[PDB]
Amino acid sequence: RIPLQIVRAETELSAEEKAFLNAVEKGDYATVKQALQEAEIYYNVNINCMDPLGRSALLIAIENENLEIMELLLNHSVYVGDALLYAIRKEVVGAVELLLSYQFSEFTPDITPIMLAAHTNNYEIIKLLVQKRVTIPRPHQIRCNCVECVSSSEVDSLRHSRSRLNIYKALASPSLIALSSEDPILTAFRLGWELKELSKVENEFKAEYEELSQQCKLFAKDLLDQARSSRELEIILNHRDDLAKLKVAIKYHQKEFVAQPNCQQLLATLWYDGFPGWRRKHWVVKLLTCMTIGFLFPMLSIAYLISPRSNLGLFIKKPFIKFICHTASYLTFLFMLLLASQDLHVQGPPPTVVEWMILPWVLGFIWGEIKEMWDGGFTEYIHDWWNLMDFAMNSLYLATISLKIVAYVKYNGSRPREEWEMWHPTLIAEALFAISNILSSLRLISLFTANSHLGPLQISLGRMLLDILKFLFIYCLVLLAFANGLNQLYFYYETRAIDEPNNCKGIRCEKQNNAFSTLFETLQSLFWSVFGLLNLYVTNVKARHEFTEFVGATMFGTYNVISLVVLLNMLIAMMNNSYQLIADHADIEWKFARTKLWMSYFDEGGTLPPPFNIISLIQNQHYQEVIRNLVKRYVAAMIRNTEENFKELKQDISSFRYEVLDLL
Amino acid sequence: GRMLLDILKFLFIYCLVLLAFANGLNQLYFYYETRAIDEPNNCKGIRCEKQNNAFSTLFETLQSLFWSVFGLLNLYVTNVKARHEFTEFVGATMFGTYNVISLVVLLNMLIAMMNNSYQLIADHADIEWKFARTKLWMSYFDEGGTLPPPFNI
Amino acid sequence: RIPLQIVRAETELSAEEKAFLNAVEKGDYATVKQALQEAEIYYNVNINCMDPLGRSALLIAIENENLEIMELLLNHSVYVGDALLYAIRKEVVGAVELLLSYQFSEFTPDITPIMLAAHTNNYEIIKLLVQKRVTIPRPHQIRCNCVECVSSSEVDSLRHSRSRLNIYKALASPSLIALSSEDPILTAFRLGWELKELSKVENEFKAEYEELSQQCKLFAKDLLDQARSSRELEIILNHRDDLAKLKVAIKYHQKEFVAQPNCQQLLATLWYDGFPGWRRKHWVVKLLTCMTIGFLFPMLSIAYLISPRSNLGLFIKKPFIKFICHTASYLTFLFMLLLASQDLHVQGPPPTVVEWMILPWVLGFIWGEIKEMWDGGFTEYIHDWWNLMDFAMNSLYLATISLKIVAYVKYNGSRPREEWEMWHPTLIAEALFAISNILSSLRLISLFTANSHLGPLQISLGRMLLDILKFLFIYCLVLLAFANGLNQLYFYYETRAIDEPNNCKGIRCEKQNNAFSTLFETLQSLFWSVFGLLNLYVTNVKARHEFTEFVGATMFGTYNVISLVVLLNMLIAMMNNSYQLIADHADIEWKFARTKLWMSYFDEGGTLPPPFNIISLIQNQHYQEVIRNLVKRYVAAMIRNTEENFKELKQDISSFRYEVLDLL
Amino acid sequence: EVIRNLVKRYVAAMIRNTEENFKELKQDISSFRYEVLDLL
Amino acid sequence: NYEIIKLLVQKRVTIPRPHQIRCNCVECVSSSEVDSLRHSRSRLNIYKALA
Ligand SMILES: CC(C)CCC[C@@H](C)[C@H]1CC[C@H]2[C@@H]3CC=C4C[C@@H](OC(=O)CCC(=O)O)CC[C@]4(C)[C@H]3CC[C@]12C
Ligand SMILES: CC(C)CCC[C@@H](C)[C@H]1CC[C@H]2[C@@H]3CC=C4C[C@@H](OC(=O)CCC(=O)O)CC[C@]4(C)[C@H]3CC[C@]12C
Ligand SMILES: [Ca+2]
Ligand SMILES: [Ca+2]
Ligand SMILES: [Zn+2]
Ligand SMILES: [Zn+2]
Ligand SMILES: [Zn+2]
Repeated sequence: RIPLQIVRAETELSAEEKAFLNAVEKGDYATVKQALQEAEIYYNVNINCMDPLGRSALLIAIENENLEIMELLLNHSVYVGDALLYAIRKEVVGAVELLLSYQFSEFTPDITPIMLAAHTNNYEIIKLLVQKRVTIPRPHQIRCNCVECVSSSEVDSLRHSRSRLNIYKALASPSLIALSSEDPILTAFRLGWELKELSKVENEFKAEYEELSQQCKLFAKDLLDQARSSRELEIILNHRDDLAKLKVAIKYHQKEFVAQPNCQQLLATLWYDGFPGWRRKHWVVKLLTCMTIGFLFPMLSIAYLISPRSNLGLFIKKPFIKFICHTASYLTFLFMLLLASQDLHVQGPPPTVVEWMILPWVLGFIWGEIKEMWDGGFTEYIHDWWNLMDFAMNSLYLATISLKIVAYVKYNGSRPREEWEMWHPTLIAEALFAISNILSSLRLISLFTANSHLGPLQISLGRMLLDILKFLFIYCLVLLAFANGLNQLYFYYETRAIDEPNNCKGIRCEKQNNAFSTLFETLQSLFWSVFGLLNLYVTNVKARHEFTEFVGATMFGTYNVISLVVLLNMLIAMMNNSYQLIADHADIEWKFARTKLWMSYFDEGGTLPPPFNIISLIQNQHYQEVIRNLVKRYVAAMIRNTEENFKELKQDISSFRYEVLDLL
Repeated sequence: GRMLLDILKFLFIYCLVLLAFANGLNQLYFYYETRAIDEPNNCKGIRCEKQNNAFSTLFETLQSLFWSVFGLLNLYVTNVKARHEFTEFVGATMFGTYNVISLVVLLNMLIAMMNNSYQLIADHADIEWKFARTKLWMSYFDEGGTLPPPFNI
Repeated sequence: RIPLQIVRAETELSAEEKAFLNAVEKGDYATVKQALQEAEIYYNVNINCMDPLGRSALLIAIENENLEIMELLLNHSVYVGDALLYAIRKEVVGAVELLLSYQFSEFTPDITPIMLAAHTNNYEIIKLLVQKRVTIPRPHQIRCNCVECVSSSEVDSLRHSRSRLNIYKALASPSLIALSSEDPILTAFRLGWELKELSKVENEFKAEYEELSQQCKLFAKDLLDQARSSRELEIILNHRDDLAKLKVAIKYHQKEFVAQPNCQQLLATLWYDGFPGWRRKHWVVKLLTCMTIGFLFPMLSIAYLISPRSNLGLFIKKPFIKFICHTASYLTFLFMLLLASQDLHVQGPPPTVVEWMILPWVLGFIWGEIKEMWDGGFTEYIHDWWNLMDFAMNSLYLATISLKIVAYVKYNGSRPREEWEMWHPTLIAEALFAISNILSSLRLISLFTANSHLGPLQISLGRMLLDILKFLFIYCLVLLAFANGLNQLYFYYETRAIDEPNNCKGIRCEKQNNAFSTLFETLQSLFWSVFGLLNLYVTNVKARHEFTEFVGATMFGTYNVISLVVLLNMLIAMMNNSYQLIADHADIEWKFARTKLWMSYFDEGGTLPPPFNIISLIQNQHYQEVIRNLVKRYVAAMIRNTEENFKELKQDISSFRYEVLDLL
Repeated sequence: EVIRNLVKRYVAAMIRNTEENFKELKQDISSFRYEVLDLL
Repeated sequence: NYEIIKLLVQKRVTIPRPHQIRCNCVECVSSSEVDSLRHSRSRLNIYKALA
């Protein structure tokens, strides 16, 4: 038998106090008034007594939305501490008004009335409290190192984090941004960015800051949604303190704001500047138009070079035409790259016709990269993540040019390639040019963003490359482990190349041999074993060491089971899970990426593709009027868009019953 | 670590099927076992350049069927010097049945098992990692074991 | 401009009729009574007038749960047709009572009050209507061919199917089975089975019959759940009209009823007859006990053979001990099968020691199979789906024995195997024995049901084999297509075996050749190409027919892309989808299969494993009392377990308001 | 005729098939309370 | 809402006809160039009403 008692005892109520609290709960005004008037004279009932749940008479009256009993208790001067917080959390406007006109707590000490109202996101109570001059303390820098911040963190790191989270919950309230904010959209953008940075910094409190940032982004998107005309939309997007605010939204990674259907419609209308009816056209018509504009890109470039002010000179400045011209230029460059591989004994030969036509494109690519670096800046250049591949391409092309020049000025004779040096400059130049061709042909992935059916796919692939990068670390660890083991076991039986059947040593011979004789060769053997191109007889030695052969073959089999069976299916499961997490947001991400791609063609700089590139207070008032209209519409829409309801209904019915019984 | 349990569950059935087919192929092929001297390079087994005697013994049959999962077992091992075409076809069809059961059925089945088991850990992955990392942190809170090897001796 | 009018016009109401209907809707009793009394004299208002929604005054009064206005309208003799159906569908007991005491329709003509009450599954109204002698028409046979059924189907196949579905919805009601049913559990079982058969037969109306059968199964499971003691449970399971009703539930595939935790507890208590505390034991203790009982299975079998009445004679009759003994016997059989492969030039040799010890096991297996066929019957034998593998094993073993006998009595000399005939009886016997060994070793899959961690897995694999069978048809179609094509292209260049390097022809040689020379060899080449064991040089001919070689290689590549890339990943997706559909029900399916496995060991027949096998009205009254208790408990539990509620609240408030205003 | 029957049946079936409800209930209760207090 | 829709259809009320999906009249292009947000919103509202 387990005895049950009250381990943490409290002060029980008397019979009269319990009767008074029950009368307050039932809403009987007459009995409560009589009890108060009698407590004034006899002092037999404590009006500030709690209940077994901790609520007092005032808290019970607030929870039941009984304004009459609330006012009756307030007129008798009951304890009122923290009652405003309970009235605000209950989201009852009349109670808040009555408390503005005049121990254990469910609210933390740092909670203030305005902060709690912002937490509740109730426009009425927030506006009530903002009518009075109320103020939220300013949060310090995300990485602030002042004496006050470190002192508060060392004294109490739980109180400090809780206070910061409460302040950022108050500031991130959509109703508190609709009011008391000069620019709600820019405030929402900055607040979302700062909350994302705090989520990055605060690891434990990450989900809350993430959801607050997402709430701010959704607030900005809904504010943009309330626009009802193109004039208002272009006033919003072009406000600067064109498309300045849209560029700011792109800077703060506001994907929901950018992917707005109206914003995307405006961007598409700007994108097809020359063609007014591109939206309603057949597939064959669009294909023929694109092919015709692409085949005429040198004519358009030359017309822009000669006279920019003409029917053909400024025709390339249109964003879609500019994109088509750049794509056609890159396609011709890749076609010449394909032609390049179509005497070969010359040591350091002069460049051929195809290479002489390739050189202008390489120079134009390098000049365009350095011009983008000089104009846009450094951070914008490194934020692209495609300028890395462009830098690799340009560096490899420059190395190819340098090695070609060196081999031309250091060699004159025509010696057959069979007796050339392994590190001959021509060979290194050819290898670097082949790698550069691979990279240049792979550079066409960035054009999948301009397509409707190839954009979300590319976004999904970019997002799934992160799971592959995560799996690559563990795969490489296992690979290094097994390579070290097999090398340690097999390096004793290394044989010279002359002893091999065809003077060939390694796994790239017809008969593979010395697969695990060195660390590098062991790494390559275990890499090629993933694809099955490593034969099983490589785990063999000429000596009759059957135990060593079996141990090596079993190491090989263990590596096969770990990589091909465990790691590969594990990576498949990882990618399968990661893809479903992008299925929903694929369209918004693609629209943001395509918006960036479109905005990249809106500038006057870089108009000519290679190789032709080497040859005012009314605004603020209009924006404020539009913002006022948007705020009104958004407040109305959000207003238009449990047991407490039934409890309020029961309280009303009981109060009406008691007053009818008293009247009759 | 949580997906290794599904692999351990699949390993039992895979090993049962492997033992079954190994016993069958051994029972069928152990009559045609040839000495190592008769082999082209005095090498007997599946680790030679020309694989031979792949199903001549239970151990060698197990290893041949293990390596057949990764495709490193050539098809001409299901051959005999005699003109027993029926026996050769029956052995090759046992081999093909084992291939279909393991590579096609069992492997995709294991993939589906791991795919289902991963989604069941997606939600609780953070809490499990935080518990494991808490244990790792508490392991370094003690005075014992302060000096790493070889300074501890 | 699109003009909008009333294409299907109706008869509009007058002002007085609309006012009367509005007074009925608002619940004002006085105005409605005055309107009725005035319509009696002046005949100015039609009391049977509809509304723009088709409802009359009586229907409006029923929908608002206004019993006073309902009775007032009934006393004035308003039209009452089909009002009982609306009162039943509304699930208002008082309205049904008032209508029992006394045009367009929302109910089909075949709907009757008792049928609609059964559809609503309302115990109160169903009992009300069953108090009166009410009757549901009997549905005919699922495959009935009488004149009435075919006549009704040919005259109106929509009315007939609807009537059948309504009748089966009425009969499958849990409340209508709680009442008016001698045995609710057996009725639920039979009804679920018949609804499943109808779902199989009625393809268009499949989901409805499936959900009705599932509802009946859940009703039976919940009736079993209401048991509160082991006595009641064993009374239910052992009722026969032991474990007779449990065997009936197993026969009707009642997986939810079988997998009941209490039923499974009783079955486990019966399963561990000898061990009372097997539930609370360590892993090592259970393992040692199982190993000890398995190593002593011949002693237990011999003790049962000599004296069944002893501490060891009847110790094997315990179900768990019997299962352990049979498993140990099969394990020893497989161990001897493994020993079997451990002079060989004898044509038709006599059996060795291992085969002489194997023969008793084979004879015992055959005798056990034929004894199961003779005892259980034919349908039960073919329902197992494992007796197919047992039949294959026994047929192959019998063929092995026959071929061994023939080779022994037809050959005496010792000729080396190299010069033996291709179809020598010894070779066929050895091949059949190897196939039999494969099948016998694969027979251990059926023992995974007895394990907790291996049972649901085996169920999932059995359920995923159906998707593989579905994919096999399309794979074989594509395989046959490409095999026919490659054969048609390549059969001209077939070369003799002597012309081959080692007198070897086919793909099983060291150098593969003639891979697509015949239909059979083409099928095998394309089969082995799935696993990559078919080399690429087989798509080559000695002649310089480069076009033919390229066309054949491209057929091969197309087949590779279709099978390995498309079909294989498609099958992976199929199995991945099919597995999640079994994840939820895996435990119940495993528990049903394990219950069947346990019940298989409850019989006296087949006690000895191979090779030792070849050497009363109180019951119904108790069951009825238990069933009455269960029905009461289930009705109470189901009773314990939208805009119409708010509409009823508003109607009550408005009626009270009007009556208060009239009184004052 | 068949289409008219179908339209009637569909309208009836669709008719047969939040805070504003509670607000309407509270409004009705408050109005009844005020009118009772005024009458008494 | 069937009741209110029928109420308003009792009076002769009329919804403007949407033009062709690929219409190229002067009115459509003028409305699209003047305000492409108001035009799309009006078309969507008309097609929500008709559907
Ligand atoms: C696929 C194999 C045969 C290699 C072919 C290389 C190129 C000829 C392909 C590869 C990627 C293709 C590009 C993928 C994406 C687009 C976007 C597309 O733009 C649109 O979708 C129209 C809508 C718009 O951009 O306004 C223009 C064609 C283009 C450049 C494609 C042109 C043809 C490209 C360059
Ligand atoms: C896995 C490789 C090495 C082949 C081994 C073959 C056998 C030695 C294995 C294969 C399947 C195993 C069986 C799988 C299932 C079970 C159920 C198990 O029963 C239980 O789970 C205890 C609970 C109960 O049955 O009451 C008894 C062991 C047994 C027969 C196992 C015994 C060992 C078996 C026969
Ligand atoms: Ca760039
Ligand atoms: Ca059987
Ligand atoms: Zn600070
Ligand atoms: Zn009939
Ligand atoms: Zn128009």
